[PDB]
Amino acid sequence: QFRALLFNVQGTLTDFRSTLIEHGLSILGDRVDRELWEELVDQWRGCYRDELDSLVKQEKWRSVRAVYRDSLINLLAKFSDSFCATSAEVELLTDGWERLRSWPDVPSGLEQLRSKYLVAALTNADFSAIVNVGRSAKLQWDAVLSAQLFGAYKPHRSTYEGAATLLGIAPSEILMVASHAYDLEAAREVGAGTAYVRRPLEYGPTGRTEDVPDGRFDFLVDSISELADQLGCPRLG
Amino acid sequence: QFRALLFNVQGTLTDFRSTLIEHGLSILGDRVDRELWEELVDQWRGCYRDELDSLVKQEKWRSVRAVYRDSLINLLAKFSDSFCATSAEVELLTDGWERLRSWPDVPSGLEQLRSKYLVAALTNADFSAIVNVGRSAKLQWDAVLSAQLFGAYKPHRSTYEGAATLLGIAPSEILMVASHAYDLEAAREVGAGTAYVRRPLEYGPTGRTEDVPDGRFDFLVDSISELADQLGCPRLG
Repeated sequence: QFRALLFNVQGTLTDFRSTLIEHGLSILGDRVDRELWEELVDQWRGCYRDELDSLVKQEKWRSVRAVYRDSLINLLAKFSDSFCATSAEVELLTDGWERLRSWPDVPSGLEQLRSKYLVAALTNADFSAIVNVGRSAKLQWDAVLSAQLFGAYKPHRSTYEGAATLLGIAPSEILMVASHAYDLEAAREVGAGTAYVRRPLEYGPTGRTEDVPDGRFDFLVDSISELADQLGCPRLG
Repeated sequence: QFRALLFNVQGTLTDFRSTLIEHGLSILGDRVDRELWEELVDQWRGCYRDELDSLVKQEKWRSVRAVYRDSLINLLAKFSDSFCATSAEVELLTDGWERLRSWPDVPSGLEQLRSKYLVAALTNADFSAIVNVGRSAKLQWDAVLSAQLFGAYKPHRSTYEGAATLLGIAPSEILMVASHAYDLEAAREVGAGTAYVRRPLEYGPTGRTEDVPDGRFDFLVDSISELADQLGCPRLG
């Protein structure tokens, strides 16, 4: 049925929240309490989503590192009574989004899939960021694709179409994998299969995750290894 | 000194001549003698180089699969008194360029390099072809880049520049690796370091390879593992 799996990376494969919480506390030290920094990180992810939503509607693209940097500067101003950061620290903090750690199932899940399928990233992050995340999150791909290559963010149909034509594969032979329904719904409109990965801690222990019923998408799993099993991939030794 | 190594793939890392000789003999069987098919393969590689040279001068890009297909059709006509192929076999034969095998040093050499450096392909082959070659040649990369992404073939400066800006790395911190001097000279003009890999069998046992003296490029090696040693990469177990 499928020749390749195409992955949403941030959140789907990476625990960005834990990464940015620990990264920020490492840089800022005793000047901020953990509970306060956690709140900023949650608003930071929200600002990122709000900006990409706005740029998608305007059919525009800009550097996602810049999106993260600009939203951090705005949030630092909002939190300025509580703590401060230097310009140098703004850059170091923004780097956290290029140091994401993976969920524990992900490296072995990707390896298991590759016995039968090509695996590729299709991320909204800049190309340089996802290459760096491959090292921090221990991701090995057949190909790395970024919104930067297409001048458009997911869910714009040109991202999925361009991924298909670059890979030389029909959309019906691509399985889109994500912990976000918006991405799967958009891939399905281009012709791709859909696999939803539940990430109940993506927004934290007291966080808010989507509710996806069985049957909405082609697969509904709790880990990448489970998806590999359901696709008939033999287990690793 | 360097953050990433950027690789010429066909020839530099892959024995395309042996691949296409055995691939063609597998498809065509007893209808062609090995010595005759070898001659076609050598002319086929030459036709590919002649066409890319022509397209570079015209500042044009087209599918490299189409370049290989069109040149094969021309050569089949030239050799038509000796043997024939069907349209279906033209496609199967053209597929050989996406099934290239690596030189024996290459998979472990790339793995050794990755302890210290990002490694990426920068190939003139289409994106889909180099993804397929990663499986046949056992190549694992941090990123895959193709002339198709830039609408221009190497040696056009926009390929090296675009690779640098996509990776987020200064050209002076990129080491270009190739068994072809034209590619290294062009990368050097953009600011990259240069590593020449001798491949004395690239054009066959009685084949013609360049003569490169010590000092022309930053490194001059006989294998990727040797390059890794010279870059201070610890050996594999």
